[PDB]
Amino acid sequence: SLAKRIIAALDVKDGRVVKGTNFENLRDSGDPVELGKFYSEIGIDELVFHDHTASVEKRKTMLELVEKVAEQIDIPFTVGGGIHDFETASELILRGADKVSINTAAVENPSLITQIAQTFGSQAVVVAIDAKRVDGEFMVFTYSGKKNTGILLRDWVVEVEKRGAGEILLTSIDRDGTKSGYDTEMIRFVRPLTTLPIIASGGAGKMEHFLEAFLAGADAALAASVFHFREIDVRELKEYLKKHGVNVRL
Repeated sequence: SLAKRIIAALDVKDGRVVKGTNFENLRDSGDPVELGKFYSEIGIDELVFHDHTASVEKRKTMLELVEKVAEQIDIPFTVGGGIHDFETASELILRGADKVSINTAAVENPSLITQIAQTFGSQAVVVAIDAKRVDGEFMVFTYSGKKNTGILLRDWVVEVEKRGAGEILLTSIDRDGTKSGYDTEMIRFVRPLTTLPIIASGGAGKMEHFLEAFLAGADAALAASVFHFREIDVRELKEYLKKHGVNVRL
């Protein structure tokens, strides 16, 4: 079967992991570089950094983060959060990020997808799509889930691939922040609309949820606090998935 990836997402602010971790073994349990290096060592396939830093120091903070990370880890990583134009994306890729995540900026300027892909290849462009049900239809939301765009998920997925995106990071606002499981209905809805890899995001709670997400058609599964507060062990997760027929790297 098709190759699947386990992705750890690290929400960061001022070079600090937001709300820390339970990892006692680390010298600093809130250091995103050490946490990221540890995750790569215990079998995480890729990292996603999402920065929430204040606008004045954001650019410097994200560039310093990226440089420190690229130095310490040998697995691919994505950086995102408030990337609004090409020069911001370019700086981050050149400083060490393999991929950039764009969302609000992509919705408001779809050609930003094409602009980044044109210089760094489609594989450097992750379009994050935050979606939820509104009157029985999947709608795209921008500004950290605050704005209903009125654009159907069906339409945006197709457009995103057309513009030259390499991957879709699909977050279900309906499941994000809960531990009730991935939005497998949403993943199944998106799967036949695109040839791109789909990263399942939002709702991870136990190892079985990852199996369900991969059966739904996801090419990767992303989670944060379940890994950070050690509710799921990464090595146990991969062993479990491999046992039940998922093609994960051990």
